[PDB]
Amino acid sequence: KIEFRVVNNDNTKENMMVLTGLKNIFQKQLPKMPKEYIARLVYDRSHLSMAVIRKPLTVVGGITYRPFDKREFAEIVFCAISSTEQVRGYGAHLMNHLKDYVRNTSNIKYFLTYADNYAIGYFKKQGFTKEITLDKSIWMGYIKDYEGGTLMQCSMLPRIRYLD
Repeated sequence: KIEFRVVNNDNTKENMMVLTGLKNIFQKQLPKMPKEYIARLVYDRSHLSMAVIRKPLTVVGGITYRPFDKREFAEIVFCAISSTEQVRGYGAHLMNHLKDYVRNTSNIKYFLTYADNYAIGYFKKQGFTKEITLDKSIWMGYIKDYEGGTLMQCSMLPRIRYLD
């Protein structure tokens, strides 16, 4: 009943529908952030989004991230589970699925995020740490921190699946 789907703005209606439902969750959960800024990032084609979907197409949460495949890391820009979908497990399963996805479809081995105060606890639970060990030369300039959050890092294992 619950699907974890990766989408991005490739000009298709179904993808836009998911991106929009996700954007609305982020906008509601991060009200102090400029809503148009959130929209721009989610709809940016370079940004991918893993959405938690309940059939038919009900977005219950998700993560919008910016992968830098060549540098082996991705910035987790937005993360949230709908406040009306407080069923235990969604947040953890969403992160678990994203880790499995990037490890099997890319050369991404690290996650970096400027966590908002209220997300720090969740991220720690997902194995992220405030102790940044990824050299600044790798990510500096590639990720921004306009909200003054807390940089956190997750270091994952090397790529699994590879065909093309």
